[PDB]
Amino acid sequence: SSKIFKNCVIYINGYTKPGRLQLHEMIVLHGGKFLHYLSSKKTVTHIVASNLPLKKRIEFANYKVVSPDWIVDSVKEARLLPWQNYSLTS
Repeated sequence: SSKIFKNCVIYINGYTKPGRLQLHEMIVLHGGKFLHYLSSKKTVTHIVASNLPLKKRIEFANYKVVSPDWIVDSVKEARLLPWQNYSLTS
């Protein structure tokens, strides 16, 4: 229980470790929200993914795209870590 991820709406794209359900639980337990699908950029704040194929680099251009480590390490540190430190792209 915390509010680390308050004001975060996360969408997880593709395979991740930890897995989707485990990350969703961590997000909800620590104050955030998640989406099952991404119909628009209206509310999502961060995309979580292990890697980006070219087509995904295009689709998620101008999105904050970070590794699942961002969720894990933030929970472990009891503090929201800078998303840039976990960005998949420069």
